[PDB]
Amino acid sequence: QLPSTVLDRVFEQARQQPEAIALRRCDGTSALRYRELVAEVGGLAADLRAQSVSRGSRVLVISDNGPETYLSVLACAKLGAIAVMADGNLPIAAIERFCQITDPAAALVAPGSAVPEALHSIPVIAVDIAAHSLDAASLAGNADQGSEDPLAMIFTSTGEPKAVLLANRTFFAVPDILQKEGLNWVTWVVGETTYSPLPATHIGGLWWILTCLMHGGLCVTGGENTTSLLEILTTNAVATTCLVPTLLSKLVSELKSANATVPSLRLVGYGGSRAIAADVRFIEATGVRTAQVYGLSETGCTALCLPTDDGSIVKIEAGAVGRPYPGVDVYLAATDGIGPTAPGAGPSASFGTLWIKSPANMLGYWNNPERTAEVLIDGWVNTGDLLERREDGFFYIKGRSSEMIICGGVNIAPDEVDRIAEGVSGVREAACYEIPDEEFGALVGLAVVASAELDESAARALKHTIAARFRRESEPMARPSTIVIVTDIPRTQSGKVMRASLAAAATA
Amino acid sequence: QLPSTVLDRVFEQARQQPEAIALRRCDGTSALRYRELVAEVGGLAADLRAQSVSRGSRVLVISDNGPETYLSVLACAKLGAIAVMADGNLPIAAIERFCQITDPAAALVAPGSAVPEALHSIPVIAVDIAAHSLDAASLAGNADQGSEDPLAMIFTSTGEPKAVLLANRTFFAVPDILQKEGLNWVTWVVGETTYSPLPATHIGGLWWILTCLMHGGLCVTGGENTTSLLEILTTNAVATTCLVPTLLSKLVSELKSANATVPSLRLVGYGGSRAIAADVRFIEATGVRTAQVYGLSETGCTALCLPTDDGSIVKIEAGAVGRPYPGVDVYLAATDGIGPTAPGAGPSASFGTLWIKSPANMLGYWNNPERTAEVLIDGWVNTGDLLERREDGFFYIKGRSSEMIICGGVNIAPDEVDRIAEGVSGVREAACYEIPDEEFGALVGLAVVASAELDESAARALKHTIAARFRRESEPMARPSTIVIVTDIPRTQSGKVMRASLAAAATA
Ligand SMILES: CCCCCCCCCCCC(=O)OP(=O)(O)OC[C@H]1O[C@@H](n2cnc3c(N)ncnc32)[C@H](O)[C@@H]1O
Ligand SMILES: CCCCCCCCCCCC(=O)OP(=O)(O)OC[C@H]1O[C@@H](n2cnc3c(N)ncnc32)[C@H](O)[C@@H]1O
Ligand SMILES: [Mg+2]
Ligand SMILES: [Mg+2]
Repeated sequence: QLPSTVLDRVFEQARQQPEAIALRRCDGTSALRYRELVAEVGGLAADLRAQSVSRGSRVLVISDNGPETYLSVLACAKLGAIAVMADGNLPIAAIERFCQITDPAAALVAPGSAVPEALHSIPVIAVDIAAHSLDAASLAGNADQGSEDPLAMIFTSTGEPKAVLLANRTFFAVPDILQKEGLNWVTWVVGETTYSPLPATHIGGLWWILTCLMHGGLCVTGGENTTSLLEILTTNAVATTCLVPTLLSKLVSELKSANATVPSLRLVGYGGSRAIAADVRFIEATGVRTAQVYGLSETGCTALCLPTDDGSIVKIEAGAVGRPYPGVDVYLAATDGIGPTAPGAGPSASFGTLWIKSPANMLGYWNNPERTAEVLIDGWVNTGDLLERREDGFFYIKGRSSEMIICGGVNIAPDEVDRIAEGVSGVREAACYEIPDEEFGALVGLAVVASAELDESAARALKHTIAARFRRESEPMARPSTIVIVTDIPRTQSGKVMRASLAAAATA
Repeated sequence: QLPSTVLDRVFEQARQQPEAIALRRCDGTSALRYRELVAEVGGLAADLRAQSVSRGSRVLVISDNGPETYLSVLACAKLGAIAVMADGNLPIAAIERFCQITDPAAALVAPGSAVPEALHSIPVIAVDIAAHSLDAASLAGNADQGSEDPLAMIFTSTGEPKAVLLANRTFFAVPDILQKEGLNWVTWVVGETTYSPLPATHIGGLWWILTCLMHGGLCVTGGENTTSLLEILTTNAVATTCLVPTLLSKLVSELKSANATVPSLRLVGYGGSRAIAADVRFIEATGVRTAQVYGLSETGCTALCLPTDDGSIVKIEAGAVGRPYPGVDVYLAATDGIGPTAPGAGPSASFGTLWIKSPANMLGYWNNPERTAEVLIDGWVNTGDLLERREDGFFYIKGRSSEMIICGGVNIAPDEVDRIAEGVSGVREAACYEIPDEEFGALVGLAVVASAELDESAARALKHTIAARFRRESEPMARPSTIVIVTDIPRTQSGKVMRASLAAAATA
């Protein structure tokens, strides 16, 4: 039986490999060995204790996505305090808003990114690191916390922001399931190097690093010196990383612009928005295993998973988000206002709003019982997302299918649009895709591959030429609403254009 | 030739009918005759002058939607100052945000709805009224302003708010067109009573009252004592009013709940969201003329209009928003990034993003040249809305047509859904409607008329019964996503269900 708190599971790794490096930035500064982490947690928690910060107290962790932030989280955990995750880049008014919601007892400021008015009334502690033996006095003193005790808070927006309270179990519930069931969808390897572009104030970022820390991994976060992702993954020789479809799309573009490969890369976790099947297939060709994750902050990150397997690329293109881990219960509410907690009807539908009952679910929105009671009922979380459980057992976030692009009410054949587009001089290859529209059904989006290498002006010139061509040759509604110059066009082995991969990339 | 500023046009009415009442609340307090308005404008402008408020200066008008607010606007106009419209109900952080954007020289506070930090550094003037001859010293002293000089600012949001700078011409450009062209789409009658539920910080509210003030009308605003609209319109015997589809829908419900009528009501102006053809037809049966208006804050309120006429209800149901006033130029950009200001292509399409060139258009977003240059180019405003100019000359904000409700990819017949629903015991009448969805094409929305009069519990009980019925009798995707108990179901004279009126009301 593993320890029941995040901090204890981390310290257990610190006992096995105390000299192993735990946290460091991309360049290498703010580096912490596991023994240095334990020592610094104790010191910072001692500094917090001098500011009336006790068990249950809330601490505003002004994040920098670096080692100092996750140190600050674990320092709060030592007191049994709650680490309120606040983005350092955000304007003062946002952070001032955060303080009013959470009413923190103190603030932990990690460098780096003129302070809010609320911080003038509360204690503020600066947290930074510089460049022995495993101290047993810092290993002792862990507050008697449990899996149900709150650890951190993550903010989520439609307009107004809410504070998602997360217990310790959120960060190990699913990993323990994968271990117990002997599943390989997402795996950790002790000592291996990982990187997170996702901020610590992001549910995906905070969750990922903590899971890696509890598995004794080398976690590289914060201190980005380059906009290049290919560089960081190869410079630091990472094995695993957590991405959003936009960032994975960026990486693939870099892996194409240069005949490149990240050999050290073993596993890629991706999610947050519409998956791009083209980018996933490309990186699986490299030999890297991937796993799509579906979830919310309210569900403690991942709840459904889509790991690398036969036919995976096919269903990801069809809009599959995956299927739940064993122990995570799912329910499709066909009618609004009638969930699984409603008496009578009924069994889960094959289509409807997704309700999730997971051991990683939130405790509830902080200081907001009214809204919490609309989303969290009897352990079930209303995701508010429409899903479809198809006849294969997978859940799809979009529906099938548009064979023609029906704009307004007129059926528009993609082959015709492609033909007209390809009839233009400067174009080598062209493919259109469907852009959904509530008012007009669908829109015509057009991806274009230029024969030559165009600058900013030549590309714009080609764009206006293609549009003027459609104005004359085609008719409404068969006129492209958007025309974009793309490096390449993803196709199946049958030669069929993967238009969903184009659409997903168009939004991202 | 009429005066070129709003203030001068108002004062001209104050010369014709100085004893006529200009502004008052719903109950009757804060009442101002036109001569009392002129006197109070001068005094308040004198009070502003003592706080370094000169021509071009910006004044934060903390609105209350009452007479004191519009007094404050006209007082700013006297100095040639800009009245920054700020909602009093909004939280401190919002108003603090407003001050940072506009950098005001002073603030005019009208009672009623703990002040922002920014107001501690700027002068603050309280403005309230209580209970002779037309003073010629207050009639004189109007700063030499023109139609192009800025008068007020209106804030608009996706997430972040922008300050829309509006010149004087915004408030009389279109009215002057209607007068010159001899059109009757929207008319004013001197002395008549008008009411505005829309706030002064709303573009529709501020615009409406100012137009009525310049036409010498009795303007009732602010100081709402009841939630009943039927009462206010009948108590104060108004002739005209400005509404949003939600409020018009509310009024109709009240006009049904009691066998009632607003006889004094002559004209109803409505717009802002999807028009409900059922509610419009109902109030036109009363004998009241209506006019739909399409526009943005960036276009100085209304730009297109749909007045009461033969076949109007038919096209409003089809999603028509109207057609431009003579002088207002429209352009449908078929492809994103290619507007009317783009060289080459082309003539206006019959489908695309609407660009509007109007004499009522904004001057630009305050202190934001970058975003202004993306929306306001050579006098054209990018509405960002997809419109379709059908073969009748009207512009439609939605497309035709869903004959079947295609959820996922399955064609679903409304007659079948209606039948299953009506087969339930407690239901007298039932009709479904299409709810557009980007991911699944469409959803099934269901409107239900109960045979008896149900309380809150009996209605919920009926709802769950109907849903459980569809779970068993029907199949996905033909299961209703939403089930609502409605008072009645709008039909044509042919008996056909006006399902768009149901959908529009469902969103509102
Ligand atoms: C290895 C694991 C870490 C690597 C991945 C880290 C990213 C995963 C963290 C996700 C949680 C998060 O971002 O917070 P939020 O509450 O905003 O998300 C919820 C909203 O987002 C959308 N959505 C999430 N999943 C999605 C997915 N699969 N397909 C498509 N839409 C997805 C949904 O529409 C939902 O409304
Ligand atoms: C007698 C005249 C006064 C009585 C009416 C007063 C209300 C009219 C004032 C409207 C201006 C306003 O509300 O500001 P905003 O910039 O938010 O509006 C712009 C947005 O709103 C939507 N939209 C406006 N018009 C609409 C209409 N006709 N159909 C459907 N959608 C309409 C559009 O989608 C647009 O994106
Ligand atoms: Mg997300
Ligand atoms: Mg609006």
